[PDB]
Amino acid sequence: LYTNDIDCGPFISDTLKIDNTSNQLEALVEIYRMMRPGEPPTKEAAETLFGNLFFSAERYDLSAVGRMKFNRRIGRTEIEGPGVLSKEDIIDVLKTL
Repeated sequence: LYTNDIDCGPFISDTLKIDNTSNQLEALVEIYRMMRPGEPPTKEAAETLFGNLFFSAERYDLSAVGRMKFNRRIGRTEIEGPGVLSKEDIIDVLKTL
């Protein structure tokens, strides 16, 4: 366990100590339950909903301005980029936070 206390306070570690969500399927079902409540979740339905909300060129888009600003604010030499949120883009956002 490599960390620090005064700075680098592992808030992310504390967050990882909750929600009892081990399988990626567990995360997907929790997401489909929170976002689309009432209907009991199905693996295919939850996966499709998550993908559509996350990285679909339709139903989600950052303009060139949006992608450039995300790259600049998070820090990145690249100016242009894809219109959808990258898989590691969220990781960079948490890192910045």
